[PDB]
Amino acid sequence: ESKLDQILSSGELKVGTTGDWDPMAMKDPATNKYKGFDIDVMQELAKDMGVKITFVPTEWKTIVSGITAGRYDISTSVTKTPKRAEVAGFTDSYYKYGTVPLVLKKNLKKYSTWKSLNNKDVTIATTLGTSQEEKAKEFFPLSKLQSVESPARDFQEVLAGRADGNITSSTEANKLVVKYPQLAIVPDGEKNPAFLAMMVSKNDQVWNDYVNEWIKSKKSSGFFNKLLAKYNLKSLL
Repeated sequence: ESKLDQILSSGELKVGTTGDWDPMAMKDPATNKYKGFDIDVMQELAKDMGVKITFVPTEWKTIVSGITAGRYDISTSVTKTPKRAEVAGFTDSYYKYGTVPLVLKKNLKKYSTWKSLNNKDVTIATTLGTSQEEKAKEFFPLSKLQSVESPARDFQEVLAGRADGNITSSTEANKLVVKYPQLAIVPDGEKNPAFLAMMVSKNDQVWNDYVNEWIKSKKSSGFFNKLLAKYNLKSLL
């Protein structure tokens, strides 16, 4: 009666997801169906296990507690953090991201490094009161901050010329440079590397191990490379 055996014996995998993250897990507002990277991962897992999926909705503020309370067997992707790992189990990670700077292309050679952006002659846009803004103060302590109030977005300041650069996740940046092809990522590496993984209960260790082995097998078979590419996701190495 391991959680693994429970899933297998009942024919049912319960998956917690927020359904609000393009392209990882999106609930289509019309069809009610889920789609996205994580959904594909889960549908592959369930297929391989011979079980059906029950999607359990959750929100960002509650997705951790839903694991800990046993509302679902596994979550879709979330950032692995130490404080979460105190209360929830994580699978192996299959996507790595970090924080990167965006500038206008016209300014890419001028602002080719993190150091170039930490200067009293540089303006960094941020969103007031966010953790991202605290990070900007850490990375660019000499720079002027153009701190805009939500829901104004940092990157719009850069597009407008009211700031020289902003910072965001590589994930979001990779979307942004497609949507706004006047933007570029500063090619000087990523800060604060972080990992996406699935949560499982800390009490469901065999299930954790099962999923870890499955992920390793899917890495080797090229399944995750396929999916990454399908969603234009560029995992850091």
